[PDB]
Amino acid sequence: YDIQAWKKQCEELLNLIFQCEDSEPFRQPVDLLEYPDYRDIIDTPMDFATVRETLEAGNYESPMELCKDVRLIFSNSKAYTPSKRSRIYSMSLRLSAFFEEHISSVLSDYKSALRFHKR
Ligand SMILES: CCN(CC)c1cc(C)nc2ncnn12
Repeated sequence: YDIQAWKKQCEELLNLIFQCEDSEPFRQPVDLLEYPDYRDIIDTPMDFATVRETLEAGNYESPMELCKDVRLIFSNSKAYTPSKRSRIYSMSLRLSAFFEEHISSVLSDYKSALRFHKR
């Protein structure tokens, strides 16, 4: 019932994601000169370095907020892809499956800890 445990669990998951070759296109903000129209399509850019820095700054209050930002990385990739068969979009689908598989227990444990605190 540790209410704070999610933070280190998210740091460890981000470390695994950074080790994944599939995270390469998502480690830093999208290159705006390589894709000059990016901001015409994407309203809120997001990347894993921004997520890690927000976490390390103490600017996430819960793992749900971190999860919303990570999911935004994947929805931005889906929105920008010209095809569902593209290389970068295909990498995002595998990385999303990996992330969802590992974040599920982090969210469940945090929500359970909060419920115990208010029992
Ligand atoms: C600029 C956005 N990026 C990288 C996240 C791209 C680029 C290309 C070429 N294909 C893509 N398919 C999905 N996202 N995507």
